[PDB]
Amino acid sequence: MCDKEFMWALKNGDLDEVKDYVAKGEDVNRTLEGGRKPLHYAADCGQLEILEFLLLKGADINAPDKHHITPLLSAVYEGHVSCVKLLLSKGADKTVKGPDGLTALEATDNQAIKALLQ
Repeated sequence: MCDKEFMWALKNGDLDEVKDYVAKGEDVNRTLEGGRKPLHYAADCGQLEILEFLLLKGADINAPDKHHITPLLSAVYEGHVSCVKLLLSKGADKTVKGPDGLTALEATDNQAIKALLQ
C-alpha cells in the first residue's frame, strides 16, 4: 500500500517523502513498481535532486541487471541532463550496461548529452 505515495515522490520531487523510506535503513534497490528501480522516476523527473539522494546511499547507479540499462541514459532521452552531469561525478562510468556506443552516440544529437560523451 502507499505504493503511489512512494513512487509519486520520485515523480513530483517530494524528496521529503522518499527521504522517509530510506531513513529506515539503506533500502535503495527494491523493485519499485514490478521491474523498475527508484532511480528511473527520479532521474527522468526527480528535480535532479532526488536522483543524487537515493543514489549516494546504496548505488542503483549500476545494480540494474534485468533492465539491461542503467539510469544515466534514462535522463539522456529526458532533456534534463542536469543529473547525468553531477552523476558521473560519482563514477557511473559511461557505458557500464548500454547496448554499446549507443550511450550518447545513437541516443540523440544535442551537445548536452554528447557532453557526457566528453
